Amino acid sequence: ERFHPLLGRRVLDPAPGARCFTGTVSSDRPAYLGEHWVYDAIVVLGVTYLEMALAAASRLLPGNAADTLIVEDVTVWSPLVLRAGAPARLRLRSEDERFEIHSAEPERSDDESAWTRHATGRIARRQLSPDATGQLPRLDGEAVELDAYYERMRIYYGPRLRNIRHLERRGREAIGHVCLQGEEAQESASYELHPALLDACFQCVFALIYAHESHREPFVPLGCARIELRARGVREVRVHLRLHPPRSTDHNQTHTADLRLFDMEGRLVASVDALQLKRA
Ligand SMILES: [Mg+2]
Repeated sequence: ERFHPLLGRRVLDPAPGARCFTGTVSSDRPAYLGEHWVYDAIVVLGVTYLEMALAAASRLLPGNAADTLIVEDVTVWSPLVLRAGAPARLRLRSEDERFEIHSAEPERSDDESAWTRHATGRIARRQLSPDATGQLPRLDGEAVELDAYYERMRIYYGPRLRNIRHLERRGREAIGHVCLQGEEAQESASYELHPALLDACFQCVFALIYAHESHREPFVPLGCARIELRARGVREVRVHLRLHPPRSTDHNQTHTADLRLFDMEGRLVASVDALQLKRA
């Protein structure tokens, strides 16, 4: 059995054909779980659930080390609110490649009713495609002022989650350069795709949006059509993103974006199709 900071370990499931993982987390461990806030409450980032699903795809589905890991048709349901230092049990159950993720207070977790649903979707695994993928395009865009973005966003994100080092935009497209630091970079090979690194890619989308719209009632990921992970344990990527055309030119309740992550050398690391954003 392969250790994972969020999934935990396999445990018996009550359903005959289901496979289950449970682990304990807290705002202190993984530490990035204590560094995203909404209205003075510690709120677990939705990228947490995407990493758990990829980690389950790796461990539930046999294959080659270089296989592509896939999560599809993902919906994020309730937020997970942590109280500082108080442990939460996290659970991923899967049957016939469908998964669901729940959390519970550890002392109450014997009752299925104590478990709150956070994410659902499908997992899969495919051999690495030999097809040419494409490269990071030369956008020759306008630099986005990241110091202004970070000052705006400091109410939601602490120091471990300020990992965008450069961002340039042209229309609704942008290229970001994101890099883990400190402990997160140290631990990046424990993850399929470190949540702090994928959050940084998503914040590149936010930074594009917040160059035009208000950052109050901020956009929150609600799901995505597909994520494909082609290399595991990465620490630094350049990300190409594209926002779909918005309903409004002034202020939107929703946005949709596609993203491609490339390693520093230029190979495609991950794809995200139709990330759905909605204002909280
Ligand atoms: Mg989130």
